[PDB]
Amino acid sequence: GNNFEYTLEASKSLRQKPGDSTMTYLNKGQFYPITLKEVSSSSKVRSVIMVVFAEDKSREDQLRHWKYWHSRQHTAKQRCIDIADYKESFNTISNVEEIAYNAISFTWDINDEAKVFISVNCLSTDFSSQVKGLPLNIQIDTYSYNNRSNKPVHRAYCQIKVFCDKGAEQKIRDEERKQMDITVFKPFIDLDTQPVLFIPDVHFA
Repeated sequence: GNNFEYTLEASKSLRQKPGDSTMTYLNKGQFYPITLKEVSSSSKVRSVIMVVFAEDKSREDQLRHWKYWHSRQHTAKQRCIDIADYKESFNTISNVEEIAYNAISFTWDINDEAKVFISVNCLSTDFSSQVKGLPLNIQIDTYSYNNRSNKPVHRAYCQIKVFCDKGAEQKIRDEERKQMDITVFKPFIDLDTQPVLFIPDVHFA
């Protein structure tokens, strides 16, 4: 069927007032457990895990920003999103492909629960010198095997804020002084909007 659910297992901020949106806090470069599942009342598929700008701009602008981040990295080989090599994960997915520095593709069977371990390696402030920074999401697009449509058949996202040096846990401790285990991905039905993939190129330098 088309009944998918994804989770991210990390610390989630608390809602101060009605209308406040909820953020999931991550440490930079640290692997978090993500689950993907097809829970229908009744077969292989392909999912793409992305880190994308939440703000939703022109493509030129999103490219501009990835370029700033990539230039500030200490290694040209440093990616925006990574996936771990756990046999736990190996046993549930296959055909892993790093299609871009901010995207990772893989296939899985819907009769299983796919288990991956994912890290995000960019701070929200890495896109400008000296501010609140840029909102980030983890997005997941899921395609059928056939892909006759060529579009996702299902899409969802999770708002995140990324920290350095175990700063994630410190921030929720802070929000407790002033005063659950799992974040579920928010689905959406715009299947046309393709997200920008950052593929660093070194031609013509």
